[PDB]
Amino acid sequence: MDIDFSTCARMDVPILKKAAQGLCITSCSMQNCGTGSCKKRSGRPTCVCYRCANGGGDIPLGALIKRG
Repeated sequence: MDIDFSTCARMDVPILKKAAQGLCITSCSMQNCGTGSCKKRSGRPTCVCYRCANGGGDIPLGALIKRG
């Protein structure tokens, strides 16, 4: 899957927020997490996770990497 700049509803097509957010809430479950919310950081579409198991909080797909 790798990382992706576009993973939030605040990217360009907010029409489908459920889809954009899915790349956070669902992406976390794949990393043995609980939930994940995305927010525009300094005008950049950043995806944040929460309720994780390997940290229980802010954990980016990069920190939850298991292939590196």
